[PDB]
Amino acid sequence: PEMVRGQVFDVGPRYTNLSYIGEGAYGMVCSAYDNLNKVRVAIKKISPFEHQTYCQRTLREIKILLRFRHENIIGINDIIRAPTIEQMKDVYIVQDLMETDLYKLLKTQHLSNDHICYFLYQILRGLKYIHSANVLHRDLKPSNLLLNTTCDLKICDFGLARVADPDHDHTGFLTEYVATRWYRAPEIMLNSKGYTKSIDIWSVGCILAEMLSNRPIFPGKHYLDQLNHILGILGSPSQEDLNCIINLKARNYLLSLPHKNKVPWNRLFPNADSKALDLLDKMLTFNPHKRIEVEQALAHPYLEQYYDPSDEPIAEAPFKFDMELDDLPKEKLKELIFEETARFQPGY
Ligand SMILES: C[C@H]1CC[C@@H](F)C(=O)[C@@H](O)[C@@H](O)C/C=C/c2cc(O)cc(O)c2C(=O)O1
Repeated sequence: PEMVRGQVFDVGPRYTNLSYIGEGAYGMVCSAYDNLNKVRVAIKKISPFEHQTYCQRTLREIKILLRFRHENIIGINDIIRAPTIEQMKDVYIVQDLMETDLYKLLKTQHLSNDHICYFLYQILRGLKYIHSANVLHRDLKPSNLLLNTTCDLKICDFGLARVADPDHDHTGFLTEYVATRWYRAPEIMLNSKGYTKSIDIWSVGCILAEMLSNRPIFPGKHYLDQLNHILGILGSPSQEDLNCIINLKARNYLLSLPHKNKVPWNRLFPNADSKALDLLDKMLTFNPHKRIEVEQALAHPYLEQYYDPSDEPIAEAPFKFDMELDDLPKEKLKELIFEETARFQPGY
């Protein structure tokens, strides 16, 4: 097998001339030349089989992406693994080769307002499809947004996704970890399991703010610090919004804080389009029930140059229940991953 940085990366003979380009959750990402389709591609190595949770994250993403088909979601072109379960140690997922990700791009490039508008439109267009399938991405952040050389945007990594479950979303204070910290909605720390669509809208609002300034808007230094940063800009929640938090530990924490004023968006972003800041405000709304939904966001005046509901498709076959995976031992999960990837074997 071909090797990359002292690691097996066993994708040949179809895929050759490998280059390291980054990291996934359970292995490295490489570019490679596809000798059949005569184009370079991206390949993610996955090694999940020693751990139940890794197999869960792997199976969930494969099931989602094999059903999804959307221009702003990067799909699965091929899956490489051994012909038998005994011989299968790793799995490789082949996908379109993009130019960069938005995290890298924001490190060194200032975005024009036209780019911010186009990027945000494409994020929301893909999110509309995801949510229409009754699915939550639950880890939207710049490093999971890929861009090609003409600034087409695709959403990547569905390993943390779940089927939406708004009727079972309530939980206690300081118990939930959903998403990457800086993009985590305030209710995660207060009373939410992250089972409703508004969790994704908060993350998109954080990404919009980061596109406006090239810095994260809520850069918590650790778990507990995150809510300090959110409240420092949004200010103290209203009485109405506090009354929506029935959990006493969460509500009394907020009541124990000194008054904090709202920081006006146009003082934080003096160069920004005023329509962009209006939409930002609606996405970064404290109360998740008052927070703008994805189809409302697409119809906001900031996006008027792009908005076209007939060209913003929804899913043909939504997922009805979460795939029943927990307590399933890793052996049954390996068997399910094997079966789910069988369609790509030479043969079939
Ligand atoms: C194989 C998929 C994985 C998608 C992604 F969600 C991750 O795994 C994250 O860790 C990313 O931050 C890694 C970056 C990947 C990447 C970078 C490019 O410059 C061009 C590309 O085509 C890809 C790509 O396809 O990545």
